[PDB]
Parts: sequence; structure tokens; C-alpha cells
Amino acid sequence: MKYMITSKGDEKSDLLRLNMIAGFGEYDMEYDDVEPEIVISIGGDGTFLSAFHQYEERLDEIAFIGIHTGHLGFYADWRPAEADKLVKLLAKGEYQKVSYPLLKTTVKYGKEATYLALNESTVKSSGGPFVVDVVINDIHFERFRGDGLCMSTPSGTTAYNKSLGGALMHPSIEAMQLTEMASINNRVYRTIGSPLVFPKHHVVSLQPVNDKDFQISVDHLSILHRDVQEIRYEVSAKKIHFARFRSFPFWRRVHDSFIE
Amino acid sequence: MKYMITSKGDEKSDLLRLNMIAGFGEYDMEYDDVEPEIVISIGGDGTFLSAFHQYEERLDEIAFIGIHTGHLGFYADWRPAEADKLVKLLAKGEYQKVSYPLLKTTVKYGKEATYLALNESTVKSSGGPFVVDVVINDIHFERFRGDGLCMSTPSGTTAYNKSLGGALMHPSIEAMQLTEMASINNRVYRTIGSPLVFPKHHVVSLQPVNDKDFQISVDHLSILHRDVQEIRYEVSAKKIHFARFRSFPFWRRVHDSFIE
Amino acid sequence: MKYMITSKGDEKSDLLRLNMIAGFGEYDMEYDDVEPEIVISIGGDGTFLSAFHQYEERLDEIAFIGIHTGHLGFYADWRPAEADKLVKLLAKGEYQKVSYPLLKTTVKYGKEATYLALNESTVKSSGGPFVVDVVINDIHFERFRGDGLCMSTPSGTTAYNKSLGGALMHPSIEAMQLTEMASINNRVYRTIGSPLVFPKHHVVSLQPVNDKDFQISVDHLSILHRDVQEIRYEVSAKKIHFARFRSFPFWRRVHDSFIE
Amino acid sequence: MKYMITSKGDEKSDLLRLNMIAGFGEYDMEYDDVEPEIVISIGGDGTFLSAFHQYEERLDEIAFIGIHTGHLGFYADWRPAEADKLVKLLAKGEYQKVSYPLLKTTVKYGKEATYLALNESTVKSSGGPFVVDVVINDIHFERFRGDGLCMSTPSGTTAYNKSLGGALMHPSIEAMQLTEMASINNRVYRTIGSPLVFPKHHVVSLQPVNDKDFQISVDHLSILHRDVQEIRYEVSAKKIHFARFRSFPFWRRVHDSFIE
Ligand SMILES: CN(CC#Cc1nc2c(N)ncnc2n1Cc1ccccc1)C[C@H]1O[C@@H](n2cnc3c(N)ncnc32)[C@H](O)[C@@H]1O
Ligand SMILES: CN(CC#Cc1nc2c(N)ncnc2n1Cc1ccccc1)C[C@H]1O[C@@H](n2cnc3c(N)ncnc32)[C@H](O)[C@@H]1O
Ligand SMILES: CN(CC#Cc1nc2c(N)ncnc2n1Cc1ccccc1)C[C@H]1O[C@@H](n2cnc3c(N)ncnc32)[C@H](O)[C@@H]1O
Ligand SMILES: CN(CC#Cc1nc2c(N)ncnc2n1Cc1ccccc1)C[C@H]1O[C@@H](n2cnc3c(N)ncnc32)[C@H](O)[C@@H]1O
Repeated sequence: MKYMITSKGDEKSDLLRLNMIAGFGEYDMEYDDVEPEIVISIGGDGTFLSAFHQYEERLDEIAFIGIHTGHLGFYADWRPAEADKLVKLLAKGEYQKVSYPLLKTTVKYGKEATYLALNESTVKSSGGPFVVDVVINDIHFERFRGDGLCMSTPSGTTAYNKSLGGALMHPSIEAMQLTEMASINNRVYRTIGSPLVFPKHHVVSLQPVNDKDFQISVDHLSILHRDVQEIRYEVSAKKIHFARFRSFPFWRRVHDSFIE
Repeated sequence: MKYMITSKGDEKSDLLRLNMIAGFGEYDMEYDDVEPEIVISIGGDGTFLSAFHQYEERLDEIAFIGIHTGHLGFYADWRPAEADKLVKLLAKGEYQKVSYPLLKTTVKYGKEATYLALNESTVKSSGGPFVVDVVINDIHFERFRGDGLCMSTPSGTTAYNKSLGGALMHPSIEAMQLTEMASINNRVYRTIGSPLVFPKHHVVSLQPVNDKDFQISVDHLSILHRDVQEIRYEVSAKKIHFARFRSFPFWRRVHDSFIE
Repeated sequence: MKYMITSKGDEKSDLLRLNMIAGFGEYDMEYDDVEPEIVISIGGDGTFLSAFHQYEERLDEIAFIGIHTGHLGFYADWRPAEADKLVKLLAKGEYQKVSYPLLKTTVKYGKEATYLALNESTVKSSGGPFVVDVVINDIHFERFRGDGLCMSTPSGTTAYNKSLGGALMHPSIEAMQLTEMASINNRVYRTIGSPLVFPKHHVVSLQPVNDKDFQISVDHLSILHRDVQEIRYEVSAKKIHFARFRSFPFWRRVHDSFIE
Repeated sequence: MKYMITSKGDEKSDLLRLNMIAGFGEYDMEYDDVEPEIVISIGGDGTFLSAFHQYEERLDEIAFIGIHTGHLGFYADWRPAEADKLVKLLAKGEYQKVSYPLLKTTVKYGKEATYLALNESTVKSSGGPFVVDVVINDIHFERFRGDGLCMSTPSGTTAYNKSLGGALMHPSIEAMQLTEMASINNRVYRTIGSPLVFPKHHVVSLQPVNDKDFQISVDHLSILHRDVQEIRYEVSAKKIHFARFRSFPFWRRVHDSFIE
């Protein structure tokens, strides 16, 4: 079948990419980075995120695989020594597929633009103070004033969400988690403080109070959005598909990264 | 149909209970606290928890209702002034049912005992230091040493789970959340720190390291368990059923309790 | 004696400033914003911070006073109705002086520049990831990677330091507190997590690892510093002097702002 | 001079204690556990705490030393291999003294009892809910409701205080820090949340609201106090004296215990 391989760009990843292509050359596998069915990432989770956004238009027909040349990543969970055995099983068919939820971000101005996040999406202020009204299902919830907010996917809870005090959430749960960035709480300003976990079809809407310019990030991508009228968060109907060949539980993957 | 009413025990709740019984006396409704189909709680969330555990053997045929004489509770979300209108709709049939997940706790000795929690279940030490090995799906995760642990239901996240830094989780998500109580983290002792959210069929197992006596709590109930071999946590197959007559969203109920 | 008054710039503060000047016109008081001995701030704590930095060169001969037209500030702790009684006591001499510690920030390039902070000083990254080596008294302590750091004065602990989880510290303690901004902690990156309180003569030094550009803030002021070789933090030998006329304890001032 | 040595009680500590006594036998040193001037602790920080409370009546004439047979302690900061060199310098006189602050706890009933803490003192509830009014310098500050409170010494900030989110505070600062244990914060109950650092002569007073029984701890010691009218916290006028022979900074001691 059709496949493609992306690389971190260093000596270790580039020369491992060529060995897998040569190994695939001994099989009925066609290299194609236009319409691939298998996308292989070699490097780190940052390299994997680039491979995801590079093909975020054909998610429902691509099975992603990650090989970490450095340390164990949550998406790149295949050691380089296991790459030769990876080429064989990936060629003989016969492998399962696992899917993770994604976050959909919509930004309205005064043309509406939408984005797709595998880790999280954050909103910060462009210079001045960050003040937004938080609306959950057309109901005003709180007037947040702090450094920013962060809406995370399940698999993204181990990333930026974790540093903000958020909970680690198993990827089989179709949900999204919102966390606070150094919120202000006194007599006049009051926020919830706690992280919030929203199920599918729950729409969280951020709306400006004074300044209408925001620095919005989607995974590694981050651009200053001007004259923002609304930012909408919701669990996307799209899902990212992984190719599994063995048992590597999520909590087992959490233990190796943070415990030992 | 058959119904029963429990009361906090003060002047305000007892005399409101008699007015509802008299109002039910004008309908085809039979008072019965043996096999009731409608359980009405008047007082606070503490009174509601007693009504839940009083009939936790007939959950699948009881619709719970809560009336708060004090402040707004998350389970007692009906003002006393709305009690007269509550008697009418509850008698003419025609009402929906909403269900919340529950937590199943199993304790093994050396006879196994099981419990059911609507809020959360906590484990603390009987005097000495608290040290337990945490096992997730037969896989060792961490050796916890601190004050204790807390496994919370979705609707219980707004209670003890919130005070421990846990995330607020919508009740439509069939899950359970584990939080830490003043954990120790240095060079030799390392825990995850973050709250963990487990889906259905995930079994979290606590196992003793030295002391085998623990102070285990299930909602308000708490008893010292002796010679404990294992404590097992999992999302229960049972669900608590509420009777709804209007729209009172969970996040709307969170806003009124913590924001204003 | 010589005095000057600064204003927030709105109707309430400007017209209260003129009434105090007219009240001072009935006394042996000379208005002078070149070499004043009494600096009066009318507005909020933000207006007070501007009055402090406007005369941070003559701290040891100025007694600051704050009048809050809005809500109670920690530096502007005089209600506008008490302004007439403030003019009288301020003219008849006979008032005490209280002093608060300050933070000294030094930035080295490759000309060294120094700053003075009444609240706190923060370091963030200019776009890329924030990675700095933390050095305490010429000893390497940790390699921090996160969103940034914040070194706070005692009176500044109730501001940005509080939102980052820092401790509230009484101003009579000559110290400085450092807090973390969404730090990363896994197997390879490890920080202390806890806030650190340093006494006088303790020098905390931040040093770059890769990117040498940082966004450094001192109270409201914040500018991008290019080609930074070192940032040094230490409790300044200078102190800000307040004029007191009554008893308004710090914890009493904390209670009114955050409790009720 | 007069000296005594206490031991953890295992093979490693008991047989190291006898070697130091034999080494002291070659000098003008008299073993005496009645009126010693040098107290040597061999084991861990727990063994050191017992040595402190064993002689807390003669603090101003005792220089404490700690030898850790296990891992590096904050009070036992001498490796067992350095014990032979410790006997020589300790005999030839010529060593400096460093002093750490202590916490004074007073409990009133209806006879007043006082205690001395090197690490911290905690208050918890005897079964029922924990509710106390917090009073700072005869001024009501907050009505706390949670699991308990913890007042820590400077050197105790690295212990229980750290697990509760408290700040790490250098021992040269004569202060005390109060932290919260899973406090409740909603519409009706509001606490400060942040840790509080009090200087000398500041008196923090806890007073019961309903239940007058409390489980009070002082370092390892903890006893149930009945019919409590007041608990008073303040920085003690007494100080614990250490004998130093080299440079081992506090932050350097923090780095080795928590970073590497
Ligand atoms: C760097 N880009 C690729 C990735 C990834 C990733 N994702 C992960 C995941 N899900 N689990 C475990 N490691 C994951 N990595 C590896 C990793 C990256 C940074 C720090 C530590 C690990 C984008 C990621 O920059 C992050 N980030 C920014 N500020 C952060 C902070 N203050 N704290 C944690 N993250 C932070 C957000 O995560 C963003 O998406
Ligand atoms: C008191 N008994 C009935 C109830 C309830 C409830 N449940 C609620 C819920 N889900 N949301 C909102 N209010 C809820 N209340 C009302 C409420 C109770 C205590 C404090 C604040 C509110 C049992 C509850 O004693 C709690 N608890 C103990 N130590 C706590 C702490 N340190 N922090 C928050 N709780 C704590 C656990 O919650 C336990 O179950
Ligand atoms: C706004 N400028 C004047 C001031 C002040 C001040 N100082 C105070 C103090 N010491 N105590 C109590 N209120 C104080 N105010 C009033 C106040 C200001 C902002 C938010 C709440 C209150 C500069 C202040 O912008 C802050 N800031 C930025 N991001 C913050 C956050 N995420 N959280 C709290 N602060 C934050 C830092 O504090 C900076 O110095
Ligand atoms: C065990 N007894 C001797 C000691 C000490 C000490 N003091 C230390 C210090 N200052 N710095 C570094 N290590 C210190 N140890 C070693 C250490 C002890 C326990 C856990 C980790 C280390 C009494 C100590 O039982 C503690 N404790 C209880 N519950 C705790 C928690 N949930 N979290 C941290 N502590 C907790 C309080 O500290 C109490 O005083």
C-alpha cells in the first residue's frame, strides 16, 4: 500500500528513514506523500505533530505510526531497534486501528476560520491584560482574567494541560479539558479555579470584553488573530487513527514518561 | 404510585414534608418506604446521600428528587417554594429520567465486601504512615506515600475531589477520578501528582506495603478496615436515576454554587 | 513642606485631586513635582505604581500615600471620604513612617542595566521555548523549562505571585519569593515546583541555555531584552517609605481584599 | 567536653555509634546523656527529631549533629564515611554554631500546655468536620473548613509544608508558615487558599466553632486534645543550635534531596 515517512532532520532520523524505505523496497509498498495510507514519523512528538497537521485533511484514511529516536514519546512509542520488525508487520497487513479524539477550534471575526488540534489550543492576550467571558452552551459561566486558557484533548492532557494542574485523561474518553493560566481571584474577580472536562456536543465559547486581539495557538502553530468576535471549542467529529501492533497501554505509557 | 419522603430533621424540613404528603393525599399516590418508586429528600446534599444509601438496593426502580431548605445543593436543586408545583407534575406522570454514574469499591481481607459511592471513596491510614502500591489494570503504576487517595464519581467531582485539586467532570461521562492527598515527592519517592480520570472497565487496585489497616470512607460512611489485602475501584454498572421536570444544566448548577 | 499629587485621569480622581490642592492651599504646603517630600496617589494600585517609578530616584526622602477611588488597594488604602482629614494631619507634621522592601533586578548583555520593582519582576521567552539555568549563590540549582519565572517582593506577594500559587508574605520580612509558570516535570526535566523565599544578600541568577532573548517585566513596565547574558535578582538595599496615620494591618488589608 | 549519641536502632547505626564512642575514648571527651553539650544523631531525620525533643529543655547549651546512614537528610547531613573526621574536629574545639528558628504551640482548655516544634504543628478533627475561626493578632481573618491546618518552621518547609503546596523558606528567616489541607471554597465558605508567612511576634490563634476536640501533632508526636478553647502559634524565642564544620548551603541541601 501507499506510505510516506517524515524525519526530524538529524543524522539519526534521516538515516533510519532510508533504511525503512529500503526495507519497504523489498515489499509491495509504494512511497507516496500525496495520498499515503500509512504515515511514519521518526524523531519526537514534535515531529509527529507536524506529520499530523501535514495530512489533517485525510485523517479517516491514514494510520499514523511514531518512532522516537530520542526518549519515549506518547505518540512516538516505538524504539528504533524495533523498526525492522515494524516494516514486516506493516507490509503483511493484519494490524488493528485505534482512534483518539480531537479538538475543533472556531474563530469568528467581522471570514470564520476553523482549526484542528491533537494536543491543545490556548488563548493568550496580545500585550494587554487577558479578559474574556466564558460561555458554556449559550450560558454565561465566568468572567476570566489572568494569563490565558487552555483547551486540551485527551491525549494532550499529558502535555501543556498537565503543567497547568489539569488531570490526566484516558484517550478512550471523547472529551476536552479546559485549564486556567494564573487566574486572578479576589473580591471582585472570581473564577472556578478547577479544570473542567466537557463531553461531546458541549460548546465552550470565549468572548472578548475590551481588547479584541488574541494570540491563539493550535499545537505548535500560534498566530495573532485580529478583531476576534468569538472563539468556539468543541470535541471534533474527526478522529486520528493509529496503527497498533502490540500492547502499550496509555497508563503504562504515562508511567514510563513521568515515574521511570 | 408509591413514594416516600425523608427529612433533615429540623422545623423547616419536617413541616414541609407534611405539606407534600397532604398534597399527595389529594392524588392517587401511596406512601410507602418499603418499596417506593419516588424518593424525595428535603434538607441538603447530606440528607440526599442518606436517602441514596437507604435505598441503594433498588436503584433501577427509584427516581430521586432533592429539595434544599438551605442553600442550593447539586443533588437537592429544587427550592422549597417550588414544592407545590412539584407535587402536581410528579402525580400526573409525564417526566423524564436522567442517570448518573456510580463508583464501586471492593475490599478484600483474609470475606470480600463491596460498597457503592455517589460522591467519592477515600483511603487513609490508621495512625501510621500511608503507603500503598497503585495498580492500574494489573500493572504497577506508582508507590504512593502521603495522607491518602480519593476516587470520585462525576457528580462527586464538585465535592471532596474539588478541594484536592481535581477537575470538575460532567456527569454524562461514565468515568471516575483519582486524586492525591499531600503526596511526598523527592529523590526516592515519586508520584504522578496529577489527577487521573479512568473510563469504564478500568480497575484501579490499591495494595498495602507494610501496614494493612486502613480508614476507608464511602460518602459520609467511614469505618476502619482491618487486615486489608486489596482495595479495588471501578465504575459501577449501577446508575442512580433522577426525576427531571425542567432544565437545570450541570455547569449552570456549578456556576450558582461557586461563582454566584 | 513640598508635595505633589498624581491622578488616575478620570472625573472622580481629577476633581478629588483639585480639592486636596485647595485644602493644602490653606496651609504652609508648597506644590512641587520636582523635589517633593510627599507623593499622593489617587486612583488604584496601578496609579500608585506609576507614582513610585516616577520618583524611584528619591525614595529615601519621600513618604507615599495612596487614595483608592475604586476598590481597596494594598497601596491605596485610604477612602476618598477620608481625604479631608488626610490633608489636616499631613500638614501638622506628626506622622510615622513605615518601609517596605524592594527587588533589585540586574540584566547583563555583551551595558549592564538595573531596575527596581515594588511588586515583582518576571522573565518570559520571546516566542520560542523558555529554558534557563537557575543559579543560587553561584551554585547551579535547576534547569527550568516552562512559561517563565516570577520574583516577587513581600508586598507583591498579593499580586501576580498569588496567582502562581505563591505564599502571602508579611512586608516586615526583608525577602523575595520566586514562583514557577507552568513548569515541565517528567523523567528528563525536573524542577522544584515549590515557591522559594530568599533572604537578603542571596543572589538568584538566571542564565540562558539556547535562546538569549527574553521578555522581562518590572511591575507594569515590560520590554524585550536582546542578547541577555544573565539576570540577577536580590533584595534591594533601597526601601519605599509610606506615611501612616492610623492602624491598618497587612493581614487586615489582605482579609478585606480576598475574604470580604 | 560532655557528649551523647543516639541511634536509629539497626545494625548500621548501632555499630557506627560504638566506633565513634571508641574514637572519642582517645580524647578528653566524657559520655553523658544527662547534661550533654554535643548530641550526635545517627540514622535519619526521624532519629534527629527524637534527639531534639529528648533534650528540648537544654537547647541553648547543646550543639546538634546529624549523621544519615540512609539517604541525605536536612538535619542529618553528614555521610557515615566522614564520621572519623567528625570525631577529630569535634574534639579539638574550633567549630562554628548555626541556629534555626522554632515554633511555639500553646493549647488552652477549661491547664494550658505548650509545645516546641522543629518541623511543624498540625491540627485535624477528631472524627467530625474540621471548622475553626482563624485569628491573626486578635483580628478575625477567616472561618476555615477543610481537613486541617499546618504551621511550619523554616527548616520544616521542606517536609509536610512542601506536600501541602507551601513555599520553601530559608532557615535564616525567623518566621512561620501556615498552609491549608483540602479547604472548602464555594459561595458560603471562603478561605485565603494561599500559604501565609508570619514574622516574629505575630500570634495566629485557632478557635473552635462547634466541636472542641482536635488531633494536634508536634513533629512525630500527635495526641488527641479534649475540650480545647484555643490554639496559639508564634515564632518561639528558643532556637536549636547546630555544629558546622564545613559549607553545606540550605539550597544546596534542597537540590540534592529533590533535584538529584
Ligand atoms: C513542542 N510541540 C510538540 C510537542 C509535544 C508533546 N506532546 C506531549 C504529550 N501530549 N505528552 C507528553 N509529551 C508531549 N510532548 C513533548 C513535550 C513538549 C514540551 C514539553 C514537554 C514534552 C508543541 C507543544 O508545545 C507545548 N508546551 C508549551 N508550553 C508547555 C508547558 N509549559 N508544559 C508542557 N508543554 C508545553 C504544548 O504541549 C504544545 O502542543
Ligand atoms: C457531608 N456529607 C454529605 C455531602 C455532600 C456534598 N456533596 C457535594 C457535591 N458533590 N457538590 C457540592 N456540594 C456537595 N456537598 C455538600 C458539601 C459538603 C461538605 C463541604 C462542602 C459541601 C459527605 C461529604 O463529606 C465530604 N468532604 C469531606 N471533606 C471534604 C473537603 N475537605 N472538601 C469537600 N468535601 C469534603 C465529602 O464530599 C463527603 O461525600
Ligand atoms: C496592573 N499593574 C498595576 C498593579 C497592581 C496590583 N498590585 C497588587 C497587589 N500587590 N496586591 C493586590 N492587588 C494588586 N494590584 C491590583 C491588581 C492588578 C491586577 C490584577 C489584580 C489586582 C501591574 C501588575 O500587573 C500584574 N499581573 C499580571 N498578571 C497577573 C495575574 N495573572 N495575576 C495577578 N496579577 C497580575 C502584576 O501584579 C503587575 O505588577
Ligand atoms: C516522620 N517524622 C520524622 C521526619 C522528618 C523529616 N523532616 C524533613 C524535612 N524537614 N525535610 C526533608 N525531609 C524531612 N523528613 C524526612 C521525611 C519524612 C516523611 C516524608 C518525607 C521525608 C515526622 C514527620 O512526619 C511528616 N509528614 C507527615 N505527612 C507528611 C506528608 N504528607 N508529606 C511530608 N511529610 C509528612 C512531618 O514532616 C513530620 O514532622
